[PDB]
Amino acid sequence: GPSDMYVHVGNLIYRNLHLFNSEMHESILVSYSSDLIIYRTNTVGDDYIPSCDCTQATYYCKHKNRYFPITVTSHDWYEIQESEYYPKHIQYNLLIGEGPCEPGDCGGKLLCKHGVIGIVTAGGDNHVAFIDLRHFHCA
Amino acid sequence: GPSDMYVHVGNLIYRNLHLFNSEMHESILVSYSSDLIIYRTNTVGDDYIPSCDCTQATYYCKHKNRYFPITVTSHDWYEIQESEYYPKHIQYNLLIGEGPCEPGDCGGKLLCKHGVIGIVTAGGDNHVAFIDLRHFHCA
Ligand SMILES: *CC(=O)[C@@H](CCSC)NC(=O)[C@@H](C)NC(=O)[C@@H](NC(=O)OCc1ccccc1)C(C)C
Ligand SMILES: *CC(=O)[C@H](CCSC)NC(=O)[C@H](C)NC(=O)[C@H](NC(=O)OCc1ccccc1)C(C)C
Ligand SMILES: [Zn+2]
Ligand SMILES: [Zn+2]
Repeated sequence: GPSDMYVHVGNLIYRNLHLFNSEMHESILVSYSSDLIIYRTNTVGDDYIPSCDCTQATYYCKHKNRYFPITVTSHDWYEIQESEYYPKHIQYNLLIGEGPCEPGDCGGKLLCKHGVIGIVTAGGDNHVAFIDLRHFHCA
Repeated sequence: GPSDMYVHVGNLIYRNLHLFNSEMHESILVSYSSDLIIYRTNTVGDDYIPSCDCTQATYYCKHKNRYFPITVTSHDWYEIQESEYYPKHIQYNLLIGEGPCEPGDCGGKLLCKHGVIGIVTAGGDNHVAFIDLRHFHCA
């Protein structure tokens, strides 16, 4: 679902870490260095995470309730500074292009021609960052 | 190294969660149910985790400072008892075979013919449990 702030492939859920409030489960994986939690759920999704290397993409902006086309660049690591909630740490496997960003936009799906490749994790003045989900998925 | 109590593949290191949870928020992956944690490091490792099948293997026992041949049984889960920390919990993605094990033996590598497939996580009456690192890796 285009407006869904999470990624759902099969029985798996890919979701921002701080967007988690729910129950502890056996299948829960957590990447503190990527603000990502992965777990299994009872329902099934139609999302698909490709094993590609695309950069010509598009993503969902929540506070505008619309999709922006975007060209992104892959970063091995990047200094993600400190906001009120969490400190200035290092986040691995990021995607970055220019685009609008405002609080409450995390989970916004980023897609290429093959499927969902990431979700909004942070942004700044006219630049937005995504978790590269391709790294946390098997071909 | 054969006596190294950790798996070190590429820029990633694999350790027991219940022993290295101090720097947890800086880790790149965590599985609370399987007692696994993964950190990044500058150095590059020689270790190799295969995507295979083997049940006939060998593992490093620190308190005897030598290797034991061992035949392991893949459990999807099993519940360990209570020591002087972490009361009787359940653990998932395990390998278990016959072999000596006393406190301080974890990280002891479990190798097959192809490479490393686990580290010691639990030990009891002539039985030692490993984490199935193959369940946490991509071919
Ligand atoms: C879900 C939520 O509320 C968002 C808010 C998005 S609005 C920006 N979560 C966040 O963690 C926000 C507060 N994070 C940040 O603003 C980053 N800022 C940042 O450096 O990103 C800009 C950037 C541009 C290009 C490459 C990398 C980053 C801070 C945590 C530093
Ligand atoms: C993994 C380690 O080496 C450390 C030593 C810490 S020393 C302060 N871990 C443990 O001691 C670990 C948490 N406890 C156990 O492994 C043992 N668990 C148990 O009773 O089950 C034994 C067993 C289970 C399944 C298969 C085979 C054996 C006890 C609690 C010491
Ligand atoms: Zn693609
Ligand atoms: Zn093998």
